[PDB]
Amino acid sequence: SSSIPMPAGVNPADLAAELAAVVTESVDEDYLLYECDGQWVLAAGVQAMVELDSDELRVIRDGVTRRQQWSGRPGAALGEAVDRLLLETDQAFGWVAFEFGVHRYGLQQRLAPHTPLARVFSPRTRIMVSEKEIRLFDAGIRHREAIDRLLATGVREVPQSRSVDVSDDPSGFRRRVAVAVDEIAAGRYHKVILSRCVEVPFAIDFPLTYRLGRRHNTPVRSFLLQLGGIRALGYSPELVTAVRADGVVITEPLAGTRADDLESNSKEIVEHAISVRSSLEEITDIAEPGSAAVIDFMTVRLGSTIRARLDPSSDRMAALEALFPAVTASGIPKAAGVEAIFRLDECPRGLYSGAVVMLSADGGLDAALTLRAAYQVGGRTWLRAGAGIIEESEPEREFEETCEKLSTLTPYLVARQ
Ligand SMILES: O=C(O)/C(=C/c1ccccc1)Oc1cccc(C(=O)O)c1O
Ligand SMILES: O=C(O)/C(=C/c1ccccc1)Oc1cccc(C(=O)O)c1O
Ligand SMILES: O=C(O)/C(=C\c1ccccc1)Oc1cccc(C(=O)O)c1O
Ligand SMILES: [Mg+2]
Repeated sequence: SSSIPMPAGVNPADLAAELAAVVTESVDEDYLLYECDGQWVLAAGVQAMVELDSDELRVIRDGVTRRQQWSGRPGAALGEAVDRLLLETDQAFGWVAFEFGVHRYGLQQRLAPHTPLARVFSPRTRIMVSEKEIRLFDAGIRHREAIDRLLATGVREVPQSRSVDVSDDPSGFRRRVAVAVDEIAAGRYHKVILSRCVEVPFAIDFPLTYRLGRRHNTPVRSFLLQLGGIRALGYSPELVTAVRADGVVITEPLAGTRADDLESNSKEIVEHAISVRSSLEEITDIAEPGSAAVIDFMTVRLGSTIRARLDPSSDRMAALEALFPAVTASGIPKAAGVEAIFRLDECPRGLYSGAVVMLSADGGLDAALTLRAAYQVGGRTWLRAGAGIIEESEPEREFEETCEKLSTLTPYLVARQ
Protein backbone atom coordinates (compact mmCIF):
# COMPACT_ATOMS: atom_id res chain seq x y z
CA SER A 1 0.00 0.00 0.00
CA SER A 2 3.10 2.35 0.15
CA SER A 3 3.22 2.30 -3.70
CA ILE A 4 -0.03 3.46 -5.49
CA PRO A 5 0.11 3.09 -9.34
CA MET A 6 -0.15 6.46 -11.13
CA PRO A 7 -3.37 6.61 -13.26
CA ALA A 8 -2.85 7.24 -16.99
CA GLY A 9 -3.60 10.81 -18.14
CA VAL A 10 -2.95 12.23 -14.62
CA ASN A 11 -0.08 14.72 -14.85
CA PRO A 12 2.41 14.21 -11.93
CA ALA A 13 2.99 18.00 -11.44
CA ASP A 14 -0.78 18.59 -11.05
CA LEU A 15 -1.26 15.69 -8.66
CA ALA A 16 1.82 16.57 -6.54
CA ALA A 17 0.82 20.29 -6.25
CA GLU A 18 -2.83 19.42 -5.46
CA LEU A 19 -1.61 16.99 -2.80
CA ALA A 20 0.44 19.85 -1.21
CA ALA A 21 -2.75 22.02 -1.07
CA VAL A 22 -5.03 19.15 0.12
CA VAL A 23 -2.82 17.57 2.85
CA THR A 24 -2.41 21.07 4.38
CA GLU A 25 -5.95 22.44 3.91
CA SER A 26 -6.82 21.84 7.65
CA VAL A 27 -3.44 20.76 9.12
CA ASP A 28 -1.71 24.13 8.66
CA GLU A 29 1.78 22.59 8.32
CA ASP A 30 4.73 23.64 6.17
CA TYR A 31 5.93 21.76 3.06
CA LEU A 32 8.30 21.72 0.14
CA LEU A 33 7.62 20.16 -3.26
CA TYR A 34 10.76 19.49 -5.36
CA GLU A 35 10.71 18.26 -8.99
CA CYS A 36 13.89 16.29 -9.72
CA ASP A 37 14.37 14.13 -12.88
CA GLY A 38 10.71 13.13 -13.29
CA GLN A 39 10.14 12.71 -9.52
CA TRP A 40 7.97 15.26 -7.70
CA VAL A 41 8.97 14.85 -4.06
CA LEU A 42 6.50 16.38 -1.62
CA ALA A 43 8.19 16.82 1.81
CA ALA A 44 5.19 17.42 4.13
CA GLY A 45 5.27 18.76 7.72
CA VAL A 46 8.27 19.75 9.79
CA GLN A 47 9.80 17.09 12.02
CA ALA A 48 12.92 19.13 12.74
CA MET A 49 14.11 22.50 11.39
CA VAL A 50 17.69 23.83 10.93
CA GLU A 51 17.83 27.66 10.68
CA LEU A 52 21.21 29.13 9.74
CA ASP A 53 21.43 32.95 10.04
CA SER A 54 24.55 35.14 9.63
CA ASP A 55 24.96 35.41 13.46
CA GLU A 56 23.05 32.39 14.81
CA LEU A 57 22.29 28.69 14.24
CA ARG A 58 18.93 27.34 15.52
CA VAL A 59 17.71 23.72 15.66
CA ILE A 60 13.94 23.49 16.31
CA ARG A 61 12.46 20.09 17.23
CA ASP A 62 9.29 19.14 19.21
CA GLY A 63 8.44 22.77 20.09
CA VAL A 64 11.95 23.27 21.55
CA THR A 65 14.55 25.73 20.02
CA ARG A 66 18.30 25.31 20.68
CA ARG A 67 20.24 28.51 19.74
CA GLN A 68 23.98 28.97 19.38
CA GLN A 69 26.66 31.07 17.82
CA TRP A 70 28.70 29.54 15.01
CA SER A 71 32.19 30.37 13.72
CA GLY A 72 34.11 29.35 10.60
CA ARG A 73 32.44 28.75 7.24
CA PRO A 74 28.60 28.60 6.83
CA GLY A 75 28.80 25.28 4.89
CA ALA A 76 30.55 23.62 7.89
CA ALA A 77 27.91 24.87 10.39
CA LEU A 78 25.05 23.92 8.02
CA GLY A 79 26.63 20.53 7.12
CA GLU A 80 27.10 19.60 10.81
CA ALA A 81 23.46 20.37 11.69
CA VAL A 82 22.04 18.73 8.48
CA ASP A 83 24.17 15.52 8.94
CA ARG A 84 22.57 15.24 12.42
CA LEU A 85 19.00 15.53 10.99
CA LEU A 86 19.99 12.77 8.54
CA LEU A 87 21.19 10.27 11.18
CA GLU A 88 17.57 9.07 11.60
CA THR A 89 15.86 10.29 8.36
CA ASP A 90 16.47 9.54 4.66
CA GLN A 91 16.09 13.09 3.27
CA ALA A 92 16.10 16.78 4.20
CA PHE A 93 14.83 19.71 2.14
CA GLY A 94 15.06 23.46 2.12
CA TRP A 95 16.59 26.56 0.69
CA VAL A 96 19.90 28.39 0.71
CA ALA A 97 20.11 32.20 0.42
CA PHE A 98 22.33 34.10 -2.07
CA GLU A 99 24.04 35.35 1.17
CA PHE A 100 25.26 31.85 2.04
CA GLY A 101 27.71 32.34 -0.91
CA VAL A 102 29.26 35.66 0.25
CA HIS A 103 31.60 34.43 3.01
CA ARG A 104 33.90 32.85 0.34
CA TYR A 105 34.29 36.39 -1.25
CA GLY A 106 35.09 38.20 2.03
CA LEU A 107 31.70 39.92 2.48
CA GLN A 108 30.31 38.27 5.66
CA GLN A 109 30.93 41.49 7.66
CA ARG A 110 28.50 43.24 5.26
CA LEU A 111 25.53 41.10 6.43
CA ALA A 112 23.15 42.71 8.94
CA PRO A 113 22.40 40.61 12.10
CA HIS A 114 19.65 38.03 11.53
CA THR A 115 20.37 37.64 7.81
CA PRO A 116 18.97 34.19 6.77
CA LEU A 117 21.57 31.95 5.11
CA ALA A 118 19.67 28.62 5.00
CA ARG A 119 16.50 26.80 6.15
CA VAL A 120 16.63 22.97 6.00
CA PHE A 121 14.07 20.55 7.50
CA SER A 122 13.48 16.83 7.90
CA PRO A 123 9.86 16.13 6.79
CA ARG A 124 7.17 14.22 8.73
CA THR A 125 6.00 12.59 5.49
CA ARG A 126 7.22 12.25 1.92
CA ILE A 127 5.03 11.55 -1.12
CA MET A 128 6.92 10.87 -4.39
CA VAL A 129 4.92 11.30 -7.59
CA SER A 130 6.13 10.28 -11.10
CA GLU A 131 4.52 9.08 -14.38
CA LYS A 132 5.22 5.50 -13.09
CA GLU A 133 3.96 5.70 -9.49
CA ILE A 134 3.08 7.39 -6.16
CA ARG A 135 5.36 6.32 -3.28
CA LEU A 136 4.53 7.03 0.34
CA PHE A 137 7.03 7.41 3.21
CA ASP A 138 5.80 7.73 6.85
CA ALA A 139 2.30 8.57 5.55
CA GLY A 140 -0.85 8.47 7.65
CA ILE A 141 -4.60 8.18 6.83
CA ARG A 142 -4.70 11.94 5.94
CA HIS A 143 -2.20 11.48 3.06
CA ARG A 144 -3.75 8.21 1.80
CA GLU A 145 -7.27 9.66 1.77
CA ALA A 146 -5.98 12.79 0.03
CA ILE A 147 -4.54 10.58 -2.79
CA ASP A 148 -7.76 8.42 -3.13
CA ARG A 149 -9.92 11.60 -3.22
CA LEU A 150 -7.83 13.29 -5.90
CA LEU A 151 -7.69 10.13 -8.02
CA ALA A 152 -11.48 9.61 -7.56
CA THR A 153 -12.65 13.26 -8.03
CA GLY A 154 -9.76 14.70 -10.04
CA VAL A 155 -7.62 17.81 -9.50
CA ARG A 156 -9.22 21.35 -9.37
CA GLU A 157 -9.64 23.06 -12.75
CA VAL A 158 -7.05 25.85 -12.79
CA PRO A 159 -8.86 29.27 -12.59
CA GLN A 160 -8.14 32.06 -15.11
CA SER A 161 -4.90 33.95 -14.40
CA ARG A 162 -4.81 37.68 -13.39
CA SER A 163 -2.57 40.16 -15.22
CA VAL A 164 0.30 42.15 -13.71
CA ASP A 165 2.06 45.30 -14.93
CA VAL A 166 5.84 44.75 -14.96
CA SER A 167 6.74 47.98 -16.72
CA ASP A 168 7.26 50.06 -13.55
CA ASP A 169 10.85 50.70 -12.26
CA PRO A 170 10.74 51.99 -8.71
CA SER A 171 14.04 50.40 -7.63
CA GLY A 172 15.90 52.35 -10.36
CA PHE A 173 17.10 49.29 -12.39
CA ARG A 174 18.02 51.49 -15.48
CA ARG A 175 20.00 53.84 -13.21
CA ARG A 176 21.79 50.86 -11.45
CA VAL A 177 22.73 49.32 -14.84
CA ALA A 178 24.27 52.68 -15.91
CA VAL A 179 26.53 52.63 -12.79
CA ALA A 180 27.59 48.98 -13.49
CA VAL A 181 28.40 49.86 -17.17
CA ASP A 182 30.63 52.76 -15.90
CA GLU A 183 32.45 50.48 -13.41
CA ILE A 184 32.96 47.88 -16.18
CA ALA A 185 34.36 50.62 -18.53
CA ALA A 186 36.65 51.73 -15.62
CA GLY A 187 37.97 48.09 -15.46
CA ARG A 188 36.50 47.30 -11.98
CA TYR A 189 35.06 43.93 -13.24
CA HIS A 190 33.78 42.47 -16.62
CA LYS A 191 30.27 41.33 -15.73
CA VAL A 192 27.61 41.74 -13.01
CA ILE A 193 24.08 40.38 -12.76
CA LEU A 194 21.64 43.05 -11.57
CA SER A 195 17.97 42.45 -10.86
CA ARG A 196 14.71 44.12 -9.92
CA CYS A 197 11.72 43.16 -7.76
CA VAL A 198 8.21 43.48 -9.22
CA GLU A 199 5.49 43.78 -6.58
CA VAL A 200 2.36 41.68 -7.30
CA PRO A 201 -0.63 43.79 -6.07
CA PHE A 202 -2.74 40.75 -5.14
CA ALA A 203 -2.14 37.57 -3.13
CA ILE A 204 -1.61 34.52 -5.32
CA ASP A 205 -2.62 30.87 -4.88
CA PHE A 206 0.89 29.24 -4.90
CA PRO A 207 -0.18 25.60 -5.71
CA LEU A 208 -2.53 26.72 -8.55
CA THR A 209 0.02 29.22 -10.01
CA TYR A 210 2.69 26.46 -9.71
CA ARG A 211 0.43 24.07 -11.73
CA LEU A 212 -0.37 26.70 -14.37
CA GLY A 213 3.25 27.90 -14.81
CA ARG A 214 4.45 24.26 -14.93
CA ARG A 215 2.14 23.63 -17.96
CA HIS A 216 4.03 26.33 -19.96
CA ASN A 217 7.63 25.85 -18.73
CA THR A 218 9.82 22.74 -18.82
CA PRO A 219 12.65 23.52 -16.34
CA VAL A 220 15.68 21.48 -15.15
CA ARG A 221 14.07 21.57 -11.67
CA SER A 222 10.94 23.11 -10.13
CA PHE A 223 9.63 23.76 -6.64
CA LEU A 224 6.69 24.88 -4.55
CA LEU A 225 6.99 25.60 -0.86
CA GLN A 226 5.64 27.08 2.31
CA LEU A 227 8.16 27.20 5.02
CA GLY A 228 8.42 29.54 7.97
CA GLY A 229 7.21 32.86 6.89
CA ILE A 230 7.75 32.16 3.24
CA ARG A 231 5.84 30.91 0.27
CA ALA A 232 7.64 30.37 -2.99
CA LEU A 233 7.54 28.63 -6.32
CA GLY A 234 9.84 28.53 -9.31
CA TYR A 235 10.96 26.90 -12.59
CA SER A 236 14.69 26.64 -12.03
CA PRO A 237 16.68 27.00 -15.31
CA GLU A 238 19.92 25.58 -13.77
CA LEU A 239 21.34 22.77 -11.64
CA VAL A 240 23.98 24.70 -9.71
CA THR A 241 25.26 21.55 -7.87
CA ALA A 242 24.54 17.80 -7.68
CA VAL A 243 26.58 15.47 -5.44
CA ARG A 244 26.00 11.65 -5.70
CA ALA A 245 26.66 9.10 -2.89
CA ASP A 246 29.74 7.84 -4.87
CA GLY A 247 31.41 11.30 -4.71
CA VAL A 248 30.64 12.41 -8.29
CA VAL A 249 29.95 16.16 -8.28
CA ILE A 250 28.40 18.07 -11.16
CA THR A 251 27.36 21.59 -12.05
CA GLU A 252 25.44 22.50 -15.14
CA PRO A 253 25.68 26.26 -15.90
CA LEU A 254 22.87 27.72 -18.03
CA ALA A 255 23.89 27.67 -21.74
CA GLY A 256 22.09 30.87 -22.67
CA THR A 257 18.66 32.49 -22.81
CA ARG A 258 17.72 30.08 -25.68
CA ALA A 259 19.03 26.94 -23.78
CA ASP A 260 21.77 40.78 -35.28
CA ASP A 261 21.24 37.05 -34.43
CA LEU A 262 24.97 36.12 -34.87
CA GLU A 263 26.10 39.08 -32.64
CA SER A 264 23.66 38.13 -29.84
CA ASN A 265 24.50 34.36 -30.12
CA SER A 266 28.23 35.30 -30.08
CA LYS A 267 27.65 37.32 -26.83
CA GLU A 268 25.85 34.33 -25.23
CA ILE A 269 28.61 31.85 -26.32
CA VAL A 270 31.25 34.18 -24.75
CA GLU A 271 29.24 34.46 -21.49
CA HIS A 272 28.58 30.76 -21.28
CA ALA A 273 32.22 29.94 -22.03
CA ILE A 274 33.35 32.26 -19.21
CA SER A 275 30.79 30.65 -16.81
CA VAL A 276 32.01 27.12 -17.69
CA ARG A 277 35.61 28.23 -17.18
CA SER A 278 34.68 29.80 -13.79
CA SER A 279 32.75 26.64 -12.77
CA LEU A 280 35.83 24.53 -13.68
CA GLU A 281 38.25 26.70 -11.61
CA GLU A 282 36.03 26.74 -8.54
CA ILE A 283 35.14 22.99 -8.66
CA THR A 284 38.90 22.22 -8.72
CA ASP A 285 38.99 23.39 -5.04
CA ILE A 286 36.87 20.44 -3.87
CA ALA A 287 38.09 17.97 -6.52
CA GLU A 288 40.35 14.95 -6.24
CA PRO A 289 43.45 15.97 -8.35
CA GLY A 290 42.86 15.46 -12.07
CA SER A 291 39.11 14.66 -11.73
CA ALA A 292 37.64 18.10 -12.69
CA ALA A 293 36.56 18.28 -16.37
CA VAL A 294 33.97 19.69 -18.83
CA ILE A 295 32.24 16.48 -20.04
CA ASP A 296 29.59 18.12 -22.09
CA PHE A 297 30.09 21.45 -23.69
CA MET A 298 27.07 23.14 -25.34
CA THR A 299 25.43 19.77 -26.33
CA VAL A 300 21.80 19.27 -27.19
CA ARG A 301 19.91 17.33 -24.64
CA LEU A 302 21.24 23.06 -24.95
CA GLY A 303 23.68 22.72 -22.00
CA SER A 304 27.12 22.00 -20.48
CA THR A 305 28.33 19.73 -17.66
CA ILE A 306 31.32 20.28 -15.36
CA ARG A 307 32.13 17.22 -13.31
CA ALA A 308 34.58 16.23 -10.61
CA ARG A 309 35.16 13.56 -7.93
CA LEU A 310 34.65 14.92 -4.42
CA ASP A 311 37.92 14.93 -2.56
CA PRO A 312 37.86 12.73 0.58
CA SER A 313 39.04 15.81 2.56
CA SER A 314 35.97 17.80 1.26
CA ASP A 315 32.14 17.43 1.65
CA ARG A 316 28.79 18.32 -0.03
CA MET A 317 28.48 21.69 1.76
CA ALA A 318 32.05 22.69 0.76
CA ALA A 319 31.10 21.65 -2.86
CA LEU A 320 28.00 23.92 -2.70
CA GLU A 321 30.15 26.73 -1.19
CA ALA A 322 32.82 26.30 -3.92
CA LEU A 323 30.15 26.95 -6.60
CA PHE A 324 28.11 29.57 -4.73
CA PRO A 325 26.63 31.99 -5.48
CA ALA A 326 26.02 30.64 -9.02
CA VAL A 327 28.40 32.35 -11.53
CA THR A 328 25.32 32.58 -13.88
CA ALA A 329 23.69 34.95 -11.37
CA SER A 330 26.65 36.87 -9.89
CA GLY A 331 29.40 38.12 -12.21
CA ILE A 332 33.02 38.00 -13.44
CA PRO A 333 35.47 38.01 -11.65
CA LYS A 334 33.20 36.40 -9.00
CA ALA A 335 34.53 38.31 -5.95
CA ALA A 336 34.07 41.69 -7.76
CA GLY A 337 30.66 40.69 -9.18
CA VAL A 338 29.33 39.64 -5.74
CA GLU A 339 30.60 42.89 -4.08
CA ALA A 340 29.01 45.03 -6.87
CA ILE A 341 25.63 43.24 -6.16
CA PHE A 342 25.87 44.44 -2.49
CA ARG A 343 26.13 48.03 -3.80
CA LEU A 344 24.06 47.96 -6.97
CA ASP A 345 21.18 45.56 -6.18
CA GLU A 346 18.40 45.32 -3.58
CA CYS A 347 20.02 43.39 -0.70
CA PRO A 348 19.65 40.84 0.93
CA ARG A 349 18.68 38.82 -2.20
CA GLY A 350 17.55 35.91 0.00
CA LEU A 351 15.96 33.09 -2.04
CA TYR A 352 16.52 34.96 -5.37
CA SER A 353 19.67 33.49 -7.02
CA GLY A 354 20.05 31.25 -4.00
CA ALA A 355 19.13 27.54 -4.19
CA VAL A 356 16.31 25.10 -3.38
CA VAL A 357 17.94 21.93 -2.00
CA MET A 358 17.25 18.20 -1.48
CA LEU A 359 19.78 16.32 0.73
CA SER A 360 20.04 12.54 1.32
CA ALA A 361 21.49 10.50 4.27
CA ASP A 362 23.87 8.75 1.77
CA GLY A 363 25.65 12.09 1.09
CA GLY A 364 23.52 13.13 -1.89
CA LEU A 365 22.81 16.81 -2.68
CA ASP A 366 20.66 18.28 -5.45
CA ALA A 367 20.69 22.11 -5.64
CA ALA A 368 18.59 24.12 -8.10
CA LEU A 369 19.36 27.75 -8.91
CA THR A 370 16.49 30.01 -7.76
CA LEU A 371 15.48 32.21 -10.75
CA ARG A 372 12.04 32.48 -12.52
CA ALA A 373 10.36 32.36 -9.08
CA ALA A 374 7.46 34.13 -7.17
CA TYR A 375 7.60 34.80 -3.36
CA GLN A 376 5.31 35.83 -0.54
CA VAL A 377 6.60 36.99 2.86
CA GLY A 378 3.79 38.38 5.06
CA GLY A 379 1.51 40.60 3.00
CA ARG A 380 4.19 41.13 0.30
CA THR A 381 3.99 39.19 -2.99
CA TRP A 382 6.73 39.67 -5.58
CA LEU A 383 8.64 38.46 -8.63
CA ARG A 384 12.32 39.08 -9.28
CA ALA A 385 14.32 38.97 -12.51
CA GLY A 386 17.75 40.13 -13.61
CA ALA A 387 20.20 40.31 -16.50
CA GLY A 388 23.92 39.95 -17.09
CA ILE A 389 25.42 43.45 -17.40
CA ILE A 390 28.51 43.79 -19.65
CA GLU A 391 30.48 46.85 -20.98
CA GLU A 392 28.22 47.07 -24.09
CA SER A 393 24.95 46.82 -22.05
CA GLU A 394 22.25 49.43 -22.64
CA PRO A 395 19.97 50.12 -19.60
CA GLU A 396 16.76 50.16 -21.76
CA ARG A 397 17.64 46.88 -23.52
CA GLU A 398 18.50 45.22 -20.16
CA PHE A 399 15.24 46.45 -18.60
CA GLU A 400 13.42 44.85 -21.62
CA GLU A 401 15.46 41.62 -21.00
CA THR A 402 14.06 41.46 -17.41
CA CYS A 403 10.53 41.90 -18.92
CA GLU A 404 11.19 38.87 -21.19
CA LYS A 405 12.47 36.82 -18.18
CA LEU A 406 9.34 37.80 -16.18
CA SER A 407 7.05 36.71 -19.13
CA THR A 408 7.49 33.08 -18.18
CA LEU A 409 5.61 33.74 -14.93
CA THR A 410 3.45 36.81 -15.48
CA PRO A 411 0.83 35.18 -17.72
CA TYR A 412 0.24 32.39 -15.17
CA LEU A 413 -0.48 34.11 -11.82
CA VAL A 414 -3.63 32.66 -10.17
CA ALA A 415 -5.09 35.07 -7.60
CA ARG A 416 -6.07 33.75 -4.13
CA GLN A 417 -9.87 33.06 -3.91
O1 LIG B 1 -4.08 11.63 8.80
C1 LIG B 1 -4.31 10.97 9.76
O2 LIG B 1 -3.66 9.94 9.92
C2 LIG B 1 -5.48 11.45 10.73
C3 LIG B 1 -5.67 10.70 11.86
C4 LIG B 1 -6.66 10.88 12.82
C5 LIG B 1 -7.68 11.81 12.67
C6 LIG B 1 -8.67 11.88 13.64
C7 LIG B 1 -8.63 11.06 14.72
C8 LIG B 1 -7.64 10.13 14.87
C9 LIG B 1 -6.66 10.03 13.91
O3 LIG B 1 -6.23 12.63 10.67
C10 LIG B 1 -6.81 13.04 9.54
C11 LIG B 1 -7.45 12.13 8.76
C12 LIG B 1 -8.00 12.49 7.56
C13 LIG B 1 -7.92 13.80 7.16
C14 LIG B 1 -7.29 14.74 7.92
C15 LIG B 1 -7.28 16.18 7.36
O4 LIG B 1 -6.91 17.07 8.05
O5 LIG B 1 -7.73 16.41 6.29
C16 LIG B 1 -6.72 14.37 9.13
O6 LIG B 1 -6.09 15.26 9.92
O1 LIG C 1 39.27 36.28 -20.38
C1 LIG C 1 38.65 37.12 -20.80
O2 LIG C 1 39.01 37.91 -21.67
C2 LIG C 1 37.17 37.36 -20.31
C3 LIG C 1 36.19 37.94 -20.92
C4 LIG C 1 34.74 38.15 -20.45
C5 LIG C 1 34.23 38.13 -18.97
C6 LIG C 1 32.93 38.29 -18.57
C7 LIG C 1 31.97 38.48 -19.52
C8 LIG C 1 32.24 38.54 -20.99
C9 LIG C 1 33.71 38.36 -21.44
O3 LIG C 1 36.99 36.79 -18.94
C10 LIG C 1 37.71 37.25 -17.86
C11 LIG C 1 38.47 38.33 -17.69
C12 LIG C 1 39.10 38.61 -16.40
C13 LIG C 1 38.98 37.86 -15.37
C14 LIG C 1 38.16 36.63 -15.45
C15 LIG C 1 38.00 35.78 -14.28
O4 LIG C 1 37.30 34.78 -14.32
O5 LIG C 1 38.67 36.18 -13.18
C16 LIG C 1 37.55 36.35 -16.70
O6 LIG C 1 36.77 35.13 -16.88
O1 LIG D 1 20.53 36.49 -18.59
C1 LIG D 1 21.37 35.82 -18.40
O2 LIG D 1 22.55 36.15 -18.30
C2 LIG D 1 21.09 34.31 -18.03
C3 LIG D 1 21.72 33.33 -18.49
C4 LIG D 1 22.86 33.20 -19.49
C5 LIG D 1 23.75 32.09 -19.35
C6 LIG D 1 24.91 31.91 -20.34
C7 LIG D 1 25.01 32.95 -21.41
C8 LIG D 1 24.19 34.03 -21.53
C9 LIG D 1 23.15 34.16 -20.66
O3 LIG D 1 19.99 34.06 -17.06
C10 LIG D 1 19.96 34.87 -15.93
C11 LIG D 1 20.89 35.48 -15.21
C12 LIG D 1 20.55 36.22 -14.01
C13 LIG D 1 19.37 36.42 -13.64
C14 LIG D 1 18.29 35.77 -14.33
C15 LIG D 1 16.91 35.88 -13.90
O4 LIG D 1 15.96 35.20 -14.58
O5 LIG D 1 16.69 36.58 -12.95
C16 LIG D 1 18.59 35.01 -15.46
O6 LIG D 1 17.55 34.30 -16.28
MG1 LIG E 1 22.57 39.14 -21.62
